[PDB]
Amino acid sequence: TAPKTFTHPDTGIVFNTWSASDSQTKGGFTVGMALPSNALTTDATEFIGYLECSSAKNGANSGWCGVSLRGAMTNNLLITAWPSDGEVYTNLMFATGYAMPKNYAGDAKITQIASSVNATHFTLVFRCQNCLSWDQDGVTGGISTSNKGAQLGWVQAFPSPGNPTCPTQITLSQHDNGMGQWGAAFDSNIANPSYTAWAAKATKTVTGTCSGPVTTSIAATPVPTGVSFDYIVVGGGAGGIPVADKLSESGKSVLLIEKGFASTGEHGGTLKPEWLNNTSLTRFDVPGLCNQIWKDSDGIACSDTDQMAGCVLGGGTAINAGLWYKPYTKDWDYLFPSGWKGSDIAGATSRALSRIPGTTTPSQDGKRYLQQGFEVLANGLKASGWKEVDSLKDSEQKNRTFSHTSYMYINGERGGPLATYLVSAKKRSNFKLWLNTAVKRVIREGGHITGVEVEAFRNGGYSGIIPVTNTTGRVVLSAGTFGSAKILLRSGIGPKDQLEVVKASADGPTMVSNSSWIDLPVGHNLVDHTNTDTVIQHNNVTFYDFYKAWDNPNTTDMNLYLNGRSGIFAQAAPNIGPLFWEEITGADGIVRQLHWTARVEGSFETPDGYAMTMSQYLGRGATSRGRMTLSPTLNTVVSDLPYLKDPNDKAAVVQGIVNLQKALANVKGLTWAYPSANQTAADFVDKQPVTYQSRRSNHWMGTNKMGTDDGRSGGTAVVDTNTRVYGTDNLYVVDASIFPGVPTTNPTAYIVVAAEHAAAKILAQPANEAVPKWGWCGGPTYTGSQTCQAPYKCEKQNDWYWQCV
Ligand SMILES: Cc1cc2nc3c(=O)[nH]c(=O)nc-3n(C[C@H](O)[C@H](O)[C@H](O)COP(=O)(O)OP(=O)(O)OC[C@H]3O[C@@H](n4cnc5c(N)ncnc54)[C@H](O)[C@@H]3O)c2cc1C
Ligand code: HEM
Ligand SMILES: *[C@@H]1O[C@H](CO)[C@@H](O)[C@H](O)[C@H]1NC(C)=O
Ligand SMILES: *[C@@H]1O[C@H](CO)[C@@H](O)[C@H](O)[C@H]1NC(C)=O
Ligand SMILES: *[C@@H]1O[C@H](CO)[C@@H](O)[C@H](O)[C@H]1NC(C)=O
Ligand SMILES: *[C@@H]1O[C@H](CO)[C@@H](O)[C@H](O)[C@H]1NC(C)=O
Ligand SMILES: *[C@@H]1O[C@H](CO)[C@@H](O)[C@H](O)[C@H]1NC(C)=O
Ligand SMILES: *[C@@H]1O[C@H](CO)[C@@H](O)[C@H](O)[C@H]1NC(C)=O
Ligand SMILES: *[C@@H]1O[C@H](CO)[C@@H](O)[C@H](O)[C@H]1NC(C)=O
Ligand SMILES: *[C@H]1O[C@H](CO)[C@@H](O)[C@H](O)[C@@H]1O
Ligand SMILES: *[C@H]1O[C@H](CO)[C@@H](O)[C@H](O)[C@@H]1O
Ligand SMILES: [Mg+2]
Ligand SMILES: [Mg+2]
Ligand SMILES: [Mg+2]
Ligand SMILES: [Pt+2]
Ligand SMILES: [Pt+2]
Ligand SMILES: [Pt+2]
Ligand SMILES: [Pt+2]
Ligand SMILES: [Pt+2]
Ligand SMILES: [Pt+2]
Ligand SMILES: [Pt+2]
Ligand SMILES: [Pt+2]
Ligand SMILES: [Pt+2]
Ligand SMILES: [Pt+2]
Ligand SMILES: [Pt+2]
Ligand SMILES: [Pt+2]
Repeated sequence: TAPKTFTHPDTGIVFNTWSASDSQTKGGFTVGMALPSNALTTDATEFIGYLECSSAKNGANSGWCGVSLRGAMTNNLLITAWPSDGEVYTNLMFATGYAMPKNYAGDAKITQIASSVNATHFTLVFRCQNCLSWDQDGVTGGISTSNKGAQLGWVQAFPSPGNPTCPTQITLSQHDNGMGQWGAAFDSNIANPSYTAWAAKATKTVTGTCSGPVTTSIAATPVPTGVSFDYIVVGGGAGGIPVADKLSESGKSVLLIEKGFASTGEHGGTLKPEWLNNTSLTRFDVPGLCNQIWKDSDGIACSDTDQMAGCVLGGGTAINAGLWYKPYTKDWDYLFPSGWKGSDIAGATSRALSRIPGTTTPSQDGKRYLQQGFEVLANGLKASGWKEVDSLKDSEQKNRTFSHTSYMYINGERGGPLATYLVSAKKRSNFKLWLNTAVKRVIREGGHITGVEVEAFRNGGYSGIIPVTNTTGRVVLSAGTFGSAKILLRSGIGPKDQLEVVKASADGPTMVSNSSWIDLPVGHNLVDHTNTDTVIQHNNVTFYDFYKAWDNPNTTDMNLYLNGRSGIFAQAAPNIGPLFWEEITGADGIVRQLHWTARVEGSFETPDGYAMTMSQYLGRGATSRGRMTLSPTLNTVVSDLPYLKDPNDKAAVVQGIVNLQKALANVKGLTWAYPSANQTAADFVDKQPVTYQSRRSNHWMGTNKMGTDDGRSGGTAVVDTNTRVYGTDNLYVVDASIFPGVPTTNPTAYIVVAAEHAAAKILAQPANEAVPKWGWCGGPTYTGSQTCQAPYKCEKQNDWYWQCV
């Protein structure tokens, strides 16, 4: 009621002010008025206002202020204020009821003088012309300044307005932070001779912009207090899912964090073509729909990499063709160290094949479809003396061999880890699943990981830090070849220059200190199958589209799938003809594996129908390696290609094609589109560019290589034979990134088998125990526990020695 006098320090203007108490609102609220010289006698039509308002939390630019001029919200002119960008915006509103007020169409105008914004308050000094009398529709109101005083209402809110930069279009909910009104009465200072000079300082103006609605926000859930896990696995995928289940059989608490959203039907996925609406099936569930990922991939695939990777539950297993194979045991013999050889891995290979047996006849009616294309090549090959084997039992015949396509499917829908391992895991109470949640890095005190930092990627997901239960807790990185290498780098584990790139980013202030960095060759030894395409034609080739089966599917086949789980839709797009294999000895005395897959599709210039493309995959035995690195904002890039470096790698690719022509030489009516018949094989291979767009197989591997040679000693291995990161207590990597090289076939089978094997070694490892005072807690050769008994701290003594002190 009684006015406080307040002189503005900046502009020099004297206000009458009225404030609210600390109970009425928090952060505080103050109004002020400045009137003309004659104002205490005759009614003034204008005034100079002052607003000091509050931002409590949401606290940078947020909240809004209001004033009602005869004080009730209704049938009076409202003035509404709020910060955005660091400026202050206002709007003149008029409310009839106690719903959201409209814009005031009338002669009232606000022009600014001075403004302030900071973490506590936002200030405004403005000038209101023609604001003391109003009309809207049929409503007359006003206040007489000679009374002497006025009724004033006020409000304050916690959230900032929607469309906060476009005043005409703003969106509000009811005022949170407080409300009330005064009996405010005037005195000496509200009428000043200096007034008309004060109102010429109204020159200032603010720039609004409309631009439409906003998609940016991502509201998140903060991480539960007093919760921890025995194992935390990062990412659902070929490695992630199977390892999380097998850990969860132990009874220990397991959490699985995944950046993606729900993928298949069973797990709550919604993405479908318009003709799957009336079922629970989803585009990831139908095999014949699997190639649409090359047409519309948005939000399905990772934005932080220059390559194709699924960010969805099941990762690669959700977007791939589903090809499944009993692993060739020689691949383990050649690639892996001891404990991972063919004989050690035999146990876990049967366990994986029991949960996911795979099938050569995905259709549940019992036989195959559009096999005429398959037939041409199949018979043409045994004519040159090749041998049909079943790729699901004697896996040992990879030389001059073909087989029927073999999938991971179960009941004619996409099979694999999502349909088996992740179901039997969800049934358990210890198991928990978090989606739409990105892991930024692991948190660690020295070589011991305490917990992991998460950031909500999409809405459902979580922000903040989850701990592992202490001293025993373990983290497993399953986030894929590029994803896992990235997490390590951001965790201060990797080559120096890459860590510097991280330190120089927006991650840097919060990043681990470099006193604790671990030098490992993360990102080195990048490797991929080397893919090369050839094209043939025959009149026997039956083409099926599959791309417009999205929109306008064949009705006999749609009804055949939906009703019976049969028809062409139960096998992979595109229709995948025979798989065949050849091993080749080079002049360097290495045997390089070839893996051919044939699908009935057109390639570079050869139109679809009559056409079969034959993709050669250069596998195990290839010597060439690349490297992965980080962009300045921490995108993963392939800066060194692993394709056709060694001249003997290229020799084998060329050989393969020659041998294939000789073996298809006697077949009726067989064209060769590529290489065209005027062209030699070597000439063709050489015209193919060696570039990841031309030659990549999407089988990326090896960026944290497993080996017995510690990286910190100038060896090549990031993780040891138990899949644990050198220099660490609790930190493991289970996924394609540990493979020292590519296997014969498509890697998903090899990865799940490998996840089975690792979860057994991990579990077999003795519990971790804190190091006593004076004990050895670290340095470049140290393999033991990295954490001290409390209060004691790990401290560095030499350049080579850390002890608990
Ligand atoms: C286009 C394509 C086609 C393929 N076709 C075949 C095929 O026909 N046959 C075959 O056998 N294999 C195929 N694969 C290859 C095979 O799927 C991959 O090698 C396999 O998926 C590797 O599994 P992974 O667990 O190592 O990584 P992924 O399977 O990619 O799983 C990684 C998971 O971790 C999650 N993640 C990543 N970053 C984070 C983060 N920081 N925080 C939390 N979670 C994160 C990802 O979202 C993803 O879900 C294909 C792959 C692709 C990309
Ligand atoms: C959509 C946003 C808004 C909603 C839902 C809203 C709703 C309300 C409701 C329901 C009441 C009191 C209930 C009652 O009297 O029974 C109220 C009171 C009030 N409102 Fe509004 N309001 C909104 C925006 C504003 C604006 C823009 C102003 C003025 C700047 C404002 C100023 C007031 C004041 C001063 C009071 C207390 C005095 C009174 O009862 O009139 N509100 N608000
Ligand atoms: C923010 O501004 C308000 C008034 O405009 C002032 O009271 C407060 O001290 C300022 N905050 C800081 C941190 O200076
Ligand atoms: C399928 O569902 C989507 C989801 O809203 C809808 O947009 C589409 O029209 C539906 N198609 C039908 C019912 O044929
Ligand atoms: C082409 O198809 C016909 C029947 O459709 C078959 O008799 C013939 O053997 C096929 N050609 C080859 C090369 O298999
Ligand atoms: C693969 O088969 C070819 C042809 O029979 C033969 O020349 C080659 O030595 C074989 N390689 C191996 C490793 O058996
Ligand atoms: C660690 O960082 C500081 C600057 O942040 C730098 O001066 C120091 O040399 C770094 N340590 C090493 C070993 O380079
Ligand atoms: C749809 O597929 C069936 C085979 O199941 C075929 O007989 C029919 O002709 C196809 N329809 C069209 C329009 O091609
Ligand atoms: C587990 O945590 C507490 C507090 O964080 C610590 O004092 C205790 O020593 C830790 N466990 C062991 C075995 O030291
Ligand atoms: C985290 O918080 C969100 C709200 O933004 C919830 O919708 C979600 O269920 C999760 O618990
Ligand atoms: C973290 O805060 C939660 C609030 O949900 C409590 O339940 C818990 O005891 C801890 O203080
Ligand atoms: Mg309130
Ligand atoms: Mg494939
Ligand atoms: Mg770049
Ligand atoms: Pt006076
Ligand atoms: Pt505007
Ligand atoms: Pt929980
Ligand atoms: Pt869609
Ligand atoms: Pt060998
Ligand atoms: Pt469930
Ligand atoms: Pt913590
Ligand atoms: Pt149906
Ligand atoms: Pt080379
Ligand atoms: Pt591609
Ligand atoms: Pt074991
Ligand atoms: Pt070290």
